[PDB]
Formats: sequence, structure tokens, C-alpha cells
Amino acid sequence: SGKIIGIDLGTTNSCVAIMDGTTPRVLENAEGDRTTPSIIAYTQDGETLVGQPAKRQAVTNPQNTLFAIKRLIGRRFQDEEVQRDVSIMPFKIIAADNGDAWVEVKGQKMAPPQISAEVLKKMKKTAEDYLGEPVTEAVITVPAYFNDAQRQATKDAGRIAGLEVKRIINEPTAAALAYGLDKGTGNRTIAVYDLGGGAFDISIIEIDEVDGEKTFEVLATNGDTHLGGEDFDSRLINYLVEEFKKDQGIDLRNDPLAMQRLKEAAEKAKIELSSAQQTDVNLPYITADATGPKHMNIKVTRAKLESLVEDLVNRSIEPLKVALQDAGLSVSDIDDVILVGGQTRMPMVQKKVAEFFGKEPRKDVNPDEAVAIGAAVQGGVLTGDVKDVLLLDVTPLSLGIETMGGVMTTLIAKNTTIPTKHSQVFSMGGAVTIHVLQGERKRAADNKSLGQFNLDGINPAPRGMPQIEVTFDIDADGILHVSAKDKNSGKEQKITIKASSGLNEDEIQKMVRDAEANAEADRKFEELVQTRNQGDHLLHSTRKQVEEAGDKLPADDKTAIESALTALETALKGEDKAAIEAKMQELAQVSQKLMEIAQQ
Amino acid sequence: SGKIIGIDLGTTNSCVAIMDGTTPRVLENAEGDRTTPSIIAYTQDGETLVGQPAKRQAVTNPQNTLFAIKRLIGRRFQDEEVQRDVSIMPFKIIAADNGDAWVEVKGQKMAPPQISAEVLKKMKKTAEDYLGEPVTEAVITVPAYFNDAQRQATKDAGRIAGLEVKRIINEPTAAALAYGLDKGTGNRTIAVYDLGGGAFDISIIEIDEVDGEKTFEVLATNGDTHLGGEDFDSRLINYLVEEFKKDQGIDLRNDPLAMQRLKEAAEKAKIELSSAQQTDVNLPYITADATGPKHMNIKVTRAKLESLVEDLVNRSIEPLKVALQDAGLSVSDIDDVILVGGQTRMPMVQKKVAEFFGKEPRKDVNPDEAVAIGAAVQGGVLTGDVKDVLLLDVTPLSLGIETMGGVMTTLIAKNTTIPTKHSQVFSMGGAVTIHVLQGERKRAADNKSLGQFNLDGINPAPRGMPQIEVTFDIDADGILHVSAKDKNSGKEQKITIKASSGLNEDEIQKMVRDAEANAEADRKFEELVQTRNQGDHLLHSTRKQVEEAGDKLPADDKTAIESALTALETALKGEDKAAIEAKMQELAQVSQKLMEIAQQ
Ligand SMILES: Nc1ncnc2c1ncn2[C@@H]1O[C@H](COP(=O)(O)OP(=O)(O)OP(=O)(O)O)[C@@H](O)[C@H]1O
Ligand SMILES: Nc1ncnc2c1ncn2[C@@H]1O[C@H](COP(=O)(O)OP(=O)(O)OP(=O)(O)O)[C@@H](O)[C@H]1O
Ligand SMILES: [Mg+2]
Ligand SMILES: [Mg+2]
Repeated sequence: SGKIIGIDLGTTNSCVAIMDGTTPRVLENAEGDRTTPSIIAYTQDGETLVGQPAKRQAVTNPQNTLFAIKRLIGRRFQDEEVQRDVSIMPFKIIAADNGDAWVEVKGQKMAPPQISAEVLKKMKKTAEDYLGEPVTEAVITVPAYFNDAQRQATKDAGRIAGLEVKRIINEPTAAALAYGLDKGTGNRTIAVYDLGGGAFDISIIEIDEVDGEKTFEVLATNGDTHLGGEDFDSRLINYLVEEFKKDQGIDLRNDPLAMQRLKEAAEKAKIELSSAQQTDVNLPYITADATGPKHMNIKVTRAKLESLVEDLVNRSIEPLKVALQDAGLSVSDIDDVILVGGQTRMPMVQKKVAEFFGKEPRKDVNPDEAVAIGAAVQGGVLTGDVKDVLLLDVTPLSLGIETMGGVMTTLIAKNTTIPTKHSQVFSMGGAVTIHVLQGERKRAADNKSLGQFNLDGINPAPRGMPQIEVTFDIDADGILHVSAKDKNSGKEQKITIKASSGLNEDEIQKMVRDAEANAEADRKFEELVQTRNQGDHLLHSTRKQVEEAGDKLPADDKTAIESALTALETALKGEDKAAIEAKMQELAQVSQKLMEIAQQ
Repeated sequence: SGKIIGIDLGTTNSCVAIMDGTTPRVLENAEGDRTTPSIIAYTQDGETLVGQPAKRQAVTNPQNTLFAIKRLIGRRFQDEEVQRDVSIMPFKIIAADNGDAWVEVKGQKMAPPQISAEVLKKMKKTAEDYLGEPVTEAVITVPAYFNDAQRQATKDAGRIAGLEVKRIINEPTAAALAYGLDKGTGNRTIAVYDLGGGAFDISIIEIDEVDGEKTFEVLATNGDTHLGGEDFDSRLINYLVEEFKKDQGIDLRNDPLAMQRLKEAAEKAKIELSSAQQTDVNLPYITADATGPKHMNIKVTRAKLESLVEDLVNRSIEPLKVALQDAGLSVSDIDDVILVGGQTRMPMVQKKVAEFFGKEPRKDVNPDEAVAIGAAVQGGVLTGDVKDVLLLDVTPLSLGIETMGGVMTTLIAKNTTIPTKHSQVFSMGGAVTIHVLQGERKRAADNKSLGQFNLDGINPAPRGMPQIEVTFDIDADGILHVSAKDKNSGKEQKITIKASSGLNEDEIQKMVRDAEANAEADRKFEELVQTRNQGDHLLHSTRKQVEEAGDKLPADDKTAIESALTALETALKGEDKAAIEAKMQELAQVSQKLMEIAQQ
């Protein structure tokens, strides 16, 4: 029921769009912005902030401001990428009971999906405000190269935000839909290069015309889910730290407030250098010595920046080679190169991509909104409102199992179209344990473990010829479902999953409840503000009452009202709701009383 | 020749669009933003900034940052509105030799069109970068309620920027084109309410289908060209100044630099109060005293903001009433209410407008981009690329002359469709002086003077019957042209204009050359920066050269190269281009010398 909204859930920024009849439309949030910072904050006085208001206070509240959670979602605490971030992020990353990467704020342990849910809730309310009705269904995006755990965790985030996730869509696939909607963009093969704040994807996509309908088929995809603008910032931040150290003999790294200011300045400097050739990093009072306060002032040329990050850019080119190889195409077969993501605005990035493909990328694709638009289009394909549009996507990673010898044995190859199904007999009745992994490496140890899937034996029985057949389904969301049955009896076999990543049903239900309690807490927190606004109205009117009385007002009555006015003003300067309400009440009584005497 | 671009030249922000085939497209500037701050700045070190770069340094450069020039363009120095701004604007506003309102930066006097030309040059370059070819033609927008001088001055800005202005288009008309392009928006009457950073317009516009073509006709227009976001900011700033006086016993208004942080904080707070119901103005070390540093910390509620600006909002409602009366329509005749302009995002504005019309404004119009999109559409109509679209606009002000007794006598009534022409005999041969004005007031003294248009007599001659006929043409730009001839002989009569506002041909030609000189100077200023980049590249490579040599490098050689490196690094910290170039040459020589010794 209701509209299926399309939500680009980004590492850095999020964006929501709808189908406006036949045309997709990106919606402005309450702040009037077409994108929303993927930032969640908890204030000292216990408030939860999302988007711009959260971003604004990060500099003074670095420990309790959560950002880039998409780089933790669906990951394990002991993951190399996470272990590195543990030392870098200003907030506290911890291990959950099952070993998953979680965060801790003010003693409270939280799962990444709970945090991302807060962003999704804001995108949901954005759509609801615009539409004037409830929204309960959504298409949510994920990087094409997201693995099973990352996908499911993102889907879980949608549920926690109160959204039925009708489809998890791969981000380059969404961008392709947006690009291809334009009549006259058909029968061509495109390369979608998406470099965002956290992840990098490359997809090769064929747009065709079959039976009057436009078809989109992903031929191959590749990338790196932990390669993005955050990493460019980090290179620049480290440089600035080192230069200040050499210059002023002070190491800013143990100073949380300094490092937060530096992070902000570094990203601004990076962004400036996409258009200017030099930028100035200025941070007055960045620290203090026994000698007095110190100020950071350092010029950074584009040349310097490029030397600090060139290898990151080069890291994005290698998957391009694999994607083309997997697609069975050469650059010459690519009709259009499409850039998506804010980090593609870097001249070096554009130049490297153009040089690789031997052609200039298109300029007529919105790098901030194409993904959300495509998500909305996908929604409209689901609701039947978008006609003559079909898509066929793939799974990005080989699905395999660890077999005797510690080897990775592939069951479903990367770039297989989805949904897809593979069935195999694993046992003639004995108990079975299946170690399922995703990746292309030859050794199981070098791939991503999804878990151990255990089946009990089937007991011997006259005329029983047990054949335990295990089926591996990958759905339209790109998510695995393992089931089993005895072909001989047709009886379903229960699978017990051990050592897997992710939230269980009980946790999810609790986190759904917790999100609702947060919303209730938010409405509560608002009470004070509402009361403050009422106080200002009351002050405004009662001051007019004094003025209108002029001299007709007795000294004692005038003294009383003026005392009540000042007392309310003082209370409003404070944070005590009871005191404010009490002073409003007393002012109202004095106003009423004088009114009555005036009438006398 | 080339593409006709559409430029929304706004008080606060500017935006450029083109026809991308059959569809309008807004273009990102070099910074990657879809709109560009209408701000220019001159640094102490002699650099010119435009757009975001100028905006970013405004707070610390009060005197040499120019903004809101659209509020001065085409005005006289002794204008009430200008005289008030003189005391408020941080930059210097002076009287030009002809009494026009100009600005002065570092002793250099400049006309408003020269400043707006710099903004237009960036929008021009923005389009050129995107298209990959020169752009020499444009449609430029102006508020519907702009008078003759403001229109011409805006046209002159276009020329100074190197653009042929193919059309000056009224901003609500442009927004209507944008809205009405979408098939299925025909046969309706709309109200376009445009409240921006500086101007307010209301236009009532009929969209009809005639002979298979969509027609747009402005039925009535009204507004206030000096009512906008700047005035809302001003109300909040004045309130904060007064409160800080009471609270901390200090007057900030005598203080340029405190006022900059406050202006910026006030605008941010105002904007926050469009979504939140409270906002905190926090300005640490805002000023100093004999008691030490002072800090501003004041919470402002939405109720407070509304009480401060409600009369400005009411000021925007009164022209709506006149517009409907002039159009001969009631609110029930209006099918759609369209909001344009960032200042319409204020809830109180939306509520007052909805309540007046008795219906909710549409939500599917982009308040920041519709105007530029419409300008592009107008360009497409001109080139013939946009088919089956026709428009008919009006002049917003009655055109009259001062006649005997100091009375305003109307020749062309407000809301007359343009182009239009009025002709009249003024003399039977005697010399003639004609005082032309725009406005609705009974007394000429209360209207806007356009100048005195003078004609010499025609001498007595046998069989001569001089009939000096004067013609008042208003063109499609809404601009007046006065001409005269003797109907008896068909001979044109020279009109000498006195006491008129605006640039003469010689000034315009000079300013065009100056704009080109600025561009060359800006290209010349860049050299310091460009040399830095080369310096950094040189350092990067030569350092690798040292590393590669390892211990094989003799002490005296190692010492020589290490010294050359540090010397360049030191020079790069500096601001002396010659020194950098010298140290680069010296480093290049030692790099070469080592290279040659290594080969040996
Ligand atoms: N002009 C610019 N030049 C370089 N980088 C930029 C520019 N503008 C934004 N960025 C960077 O782009 C990144 C954000 O891009 P985007 O909003 O596309 O990411 P996202 O969709 O949230 O991330 P992801 O897809 O990786 O989850 C940030 O790292 C930001 O610093
Ligand atoms: N969310 C918001 N709430 C209130 N005001 C806002 C908001 N966002 C922007 N503004 C205000 O809108 C104004 C800028 O609007 P806009 O860019 O439409 O003006 P413009 O087109 O440059 O000006 P004009 O049309 O008057 O020449 C500024 O005064 C700014 O403070
Ligand atoms: Mg993205
Ligand atoms: Mg405007």
C-alpha cells in the first residue's frame, strides 16, 4: 500500500525520490535540501539528530556523532578494514556478542542497521511530508559489490525504520535506469563508474529494445566496497598532521577536537581542489603550547593532493579491467561512460577514466541524484506504473563452499544473473556441515565466510533412500537463501546456521521497538521548544497590554506585570521546562488580573 | 551564433540553463554547484573572486566583498532605498558623476552593471565549459517589477560580460514557462509568487491552447523590487544587536567585523527556523570590552522570528490584491499557486499565501531553478527550436509625463501588453521638453523619473506645417524608446535626453574593455598558483631521484641536492614568484647534474 519510495542510502549523503505519475522526482527534506547527510548524533542533553543538524555539531561532539556507518554495516569487528577504522574513527567501534562490528554511544551498544535506520526514517518522513500520507514501502540501494551480510544488514535497516523493503537495488543499476529512462538512450552499452564517499562500483550495462520494452542487463560488475572519498580525506589529513608536526613540533592526533576540525577542513580543501589549483587550510587556535596558542596555516596545491591519492584512483581502474574481461567486451564496445558519485568530480579521476575508456564521460547525468531516481523507477516497475521496462541484474561475487583441503569450491560464479538457483545432493543420509563463502580466491581462508550451515542426519529406514538436496537461491535483492530437503520423502530439512554475521529476528524486533521509542523521545524533547515558542507569543502580547495601558496602570499593578515579564524572560534563558511553564502561568494570571481591573 | 543560454541573475544566487535538445537543463558551475552566489570580492593581495570562493571569504573581507548589487543596479544614489542601504552595507556606496548609485573598492569607482557582469561572465563560462564551445548570446532575467533604468542597466551588464542580450525576461514569466512546459498543464490560470533575496513579484498568468500552440499571457503583475530575504535577515540582525546591547552593554553596529559574523549567523538561523522551531546563535569572542572578551549566545524561536518579520510578509500580500483586481479575477479563478524563491520556504510565507488564495501552493516546482529553466525555454523559442510556444507579457508600471501643474499624466497604462507603441503630437513647431516617468501616483514628484527628453523647434517656413509627433515604444524587453519626427516632412527629430539614469555608449565600451582587462589580469594573477603546482611536481620527482640514488650518492652531492630541495620548499611557502622560479631552475640544474654524474 501507498507509494514505493526510492532511497539512495549513501555513505556520506542520502537522497529520496518518488514516481510522480510517470516522472521520477527527487524530494527536498525538511531543511529544503535535495540530499541529506548520512549522519546521526546524540547530544549531551540526550537528543538524537539526523542530517544537517547532526553534521553542524560534529565539531564539538566527535565521540557521539556517527558517520560513514555504511562502511561498518554488515562487517565483522575483526575485519582488517574495520580494525583500521577503529583507530581512525572518533566514535567507539566495538565487537557485538557474535563478533559483528557495532558502535557504542554513552555506554549503549548499537548495531549499524539501527543507526542507518535513523537516516532511513528521515528519508521516509521526507516522503511522507511531501505526499501528505504514510509511506511503508521502499526500494533501498546498495553498492553493486556489497556482499551477502552487507545486503541483509541494509535490508534490516529498512525494516527497523518501519519500511517494507520491496527491493534492494544495486546502485549502478539504479543510475542506469535513470539515465536510460530518457527516450532515445536505447540500444547501447554503457559503463557506470560510481565513486562515492565510501564505496566504488563499476558496472557494464546493456540497454536494449526487446518486444517494444526497454531492457537493462548488467553484463558484469566489480569494485571495492571500502574505497571512497573518506579515504581521500584520510590521505590529506595524514599529510596535514605530519606537516604540522614537522612545523610546530606538535602531534594533533591525540586531540579529538583538533582532529575533528582537521577532518572538516581537509574535506573542504579536497573539494576546492577539484576546481581551484591551490587551497588554503586555515585552523586558528588548533592547539596550544606552553608558548601560547598555535594556528595551522598551510597551502595545498592540486599537484600535492594528486600525489597523495593517485594510488587510490589507480585502485579504481583495475576493477574496470576485470569488469570488461568479465563482460567479454573492450573499451571500444562501450557507447557511454557514466560518472556517478561526488568523488568523481576530481579532475584526476575524470582524466584517468577518460584515458582508460578512450572517450569523455557524459556530462548530462546527475552524479548526486541518478541513483535515487533509479530507485524510484525500480519502485514504479514493481507497482506496474512504469511500463515497458525490464531489468536483469547479477550477483557480483562467486558463491562457494570450503571443501576438503581448505579449498574454495565455486557453486555459483560471479556475474550470474539473478534471481538464480543451484541445487546439489550433499548426503545419502549422514549429517552435513556446509561452510559457505563469497569471493574469487582459491583458498577458503582468503574469502568472506557467510557461515556454517548444518544439517542433521536422516535415520536409517526400510525403503528409505535419503537424498539430502541443498538448494542455494539468490533472490532479486542479491541475497542468498539456503534450504534443504530429502528428495526421497520430499521432507524439508532444518538448517542450523553457525558463525554467521547479522541480526537475529529477536534483535530486529527489539530494535524496531527501540526506533519507535526514539521517535517518542524526540516528540518529548520537542515539548520544551514548543513551550518556548508559546512563551515568546505570550511575552509579545502581554507587552502590548502594558503599552496599551500606559499611565492608567497603578504602580503596584505595573510592578507586578513587569516582574512577571522579566521572570519569564529569565526562565526562557534557561533549560528548566517546569520553571518556564510556571513563569508562563504566573504571567498569564497577572495579565488576566489586570485585564479584569481595567474592565473595572 | 551558438546556443542562447538562459541566465537567472539573482540578488543572492544565479543559475544558468540551456535547451538540451528538446529539454531544458540547468548546468553545474566549475565548483559543481547548480547555482552560483551573486558575490564578487577583491582581496588585499589584489585578486578577484566570483561565486563560492567570494562567499567563503566574505566574513573577513567586509569592505571588498560585493553582494546584493541587484538592489543597487539601475538606482540613483539619493533614492530612499539606496540611502538606507548606504548606512547598512559594509562596502562603500557612492554617487556617480551623474548621480547614479555606484560602489567604490580600493579607490576604484564601479557601476553596478560592471559588478553584475562579473557574475554573468562566470555563468557564461559555466555554459562554455559544459558545451565545449563559445557562448555569445543569452536571455537574462529581471524581476517583473523592474523599471526602465533597472532593465537597461541589467541589459548593459550582459553586454559588459560579452553577451548579446536576445531577451530580458520577467522572472515570473520565466517560471511560468518552466512550469507550463510539462504537457498537461494547459488551459489554466496561475499565480506566480516570487520572493527572493532581494525582490518580490506577483504575476497572474493564463496558460491556453491556441491553434495547437501553448500560449502564456501575463494578465497582471505587481511587486516590490526592494523586498526580499535581505530584509528578513536585517530584521533578525537588528533584534540581535539590540539584545546584545541590553544583555552585554555593547553596540556591535559600529563594528564591521562583528557584523559580518552576525549577518552570516542571522541568515543561518533564519533558514534553520524554516524547519526547526528554535535555533541557537552562538558567536564566541564576538567582541571585546574592558572586562575582556564577549560572547553572544541567544536562542531564537520561530515565534520570535515571525513577530520580527510578519509585516514584511504582509507587505507581499497587498500587491497580490492589486494584481487580482488588475486582472479582473478572484482567488477562485486561480487554478494553481506557484512559489518561487528561497524566501518562500518560510512556513509563515507559505501559510499566508495559502490562506489568501484559499488553496495550497503546488509542491512540484523548483523554487531555485524554474526561473533559469524558463530563461532557457525563452531562448529556445527565439532560436525556433522550441515550437508551439508563444508568450505575451506586459509592462508593470504606467508610463507617463509631467504636465502643467506638476501632475502625472499617463500615456501607457500599467499591464499593457508589450511590445506596445503610443504616439502623440507635442508641438506645431515650437521647442518641446518632455518629462517622462513611471508609476501610478497622481503627482509626478511621487513617481520614478526617467529623464527629460528635449526637442528643438522647427523654424518657420513657407508652406511648412510642422507637427512634431513623439512616439513611445516599449519593446519586448519591457524597455522604453522615445523617438520623434515632423509628420509634415517625415524628417526625424533629434531628441536630447537630460537627467536620465544609466551608462552612456562611451562608458559601456570602456567597461567592456575593462572587463576583458580584468580577465587578462585574473589570468595573470594565476601564475603564482600555477608555478606552485609545477614546484610541487618538481619536488616529488627529484625526491624520488634522491631515494633511488641511495648511498651511492656522494656527501657533497647529497648535500647540494638536499639544499636545493629545502630552498624550493621555503620559496614555495613564500609569495615571491621570481624566487620560486629561480629555486626551481636551481633544483632542475642539480637534478640534471646528479643525473649526469650517475650515468657516469
Ligand atoms: N567537488 C568535489 N570534488 C571531490 N570530491 C567531492 C566533491 N564533492 C563531493 N565530494 C566527495 O564525494 C563524496 C560523497 O559523494 P556521494 O554523496 O556520491 O557519496 P555517497 O553516495 O553518500 O557514498 P557511497 O556511494 O560511497 O555510499 C565525499 O567523499 C565528498 O567529499
Ligand atoms: N529554508 C529557507 N528559509 C527561509 N529563507 C531561505 C531559505 N533558504 C534560502 N532562503 C533565503 O532565500 C533568499 C535567496 O533566494 P533566491 O536564491 O531565490 O533569491 P534570488 O533569486 O537570488 O533573488 P531575487 O529573485 O530577489 O533577485 C536568501 O534571502 C536566503 O536567506
Ligand atoms: Mg552513492
Ligand atoms: Mg530570483
